[PDB]
Amino acid sequence: RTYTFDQVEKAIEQLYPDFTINTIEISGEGNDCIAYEINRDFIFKFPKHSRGSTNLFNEVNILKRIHNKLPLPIPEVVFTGMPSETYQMSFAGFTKIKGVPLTPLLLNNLPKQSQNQAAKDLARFLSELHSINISGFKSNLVLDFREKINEDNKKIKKLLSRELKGPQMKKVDDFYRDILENEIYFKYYPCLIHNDFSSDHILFDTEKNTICGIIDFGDAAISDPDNDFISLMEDDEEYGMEFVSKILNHYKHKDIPTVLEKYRMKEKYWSFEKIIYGKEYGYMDWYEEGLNEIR
Repeated sequence: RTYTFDQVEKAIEQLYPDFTINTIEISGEGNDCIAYEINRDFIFKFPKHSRGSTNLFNEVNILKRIHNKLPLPIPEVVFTGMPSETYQMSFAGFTKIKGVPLTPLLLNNLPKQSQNQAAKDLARFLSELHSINISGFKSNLVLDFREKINEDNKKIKKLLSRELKGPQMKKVDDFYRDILENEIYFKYYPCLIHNDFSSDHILFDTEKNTICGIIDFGDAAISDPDNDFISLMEDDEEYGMEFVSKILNHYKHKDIPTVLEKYRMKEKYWSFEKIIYGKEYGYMDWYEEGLNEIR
């Protein structure tokens, strides 16, 4: 809705004048981009704001670098936009991967053997992704988790200055101090990770009952490989502990209690993310719910 169909076709036509568009529909809308399915062959993503453009730029760079390196299909970059005064990447066009998200509901209705195969495939995908040589990547890809925590810490202090009573704010102070005193969160061997690895981005072929793709690499970065497991593990929104445990074991993870400890911290931490990105991403539905559960 940030764009009309006419605007979308016009933008594409400027850079690809010999590309005939026969059909165009809206396939999805996230926080960052609107997705258009073109000719039932391509997914074109258009940024809704500067930040979404940065995300799209990153996805293009990452997908090109890991093309043909992974055991599951991933999108291939076919079309790229240009810088505008607004954005660094006005659009990008990827090959469409057919399939539906492996929702927790879909997963749990599968025969047990198909669930086991899904766990094995996800584990193999992650093992291979996390083993990709990262020497050629630029430094800005490496996440500085401690700096991210330090920065969030200030923003939470200001935002909640007049929202939290004394004892409430003290427990917030305790939480951040405890996190920053615990090296388990920062002392890890970084690798390339998906960084948004969850059911909505795992595509499934209900005819063969197997995973047929991984999509949406806009958050990909060099970071803690355990993050790709904790993003799967929420018992409400995502897969269960039992299913993720199958993945961890097929992956041959040697320190599952560390993963769980990171999981528990991240789950507490999500409330603060909603405060900070409720007021930064101007989304007011986020701010309140985070603030509520801090209370």
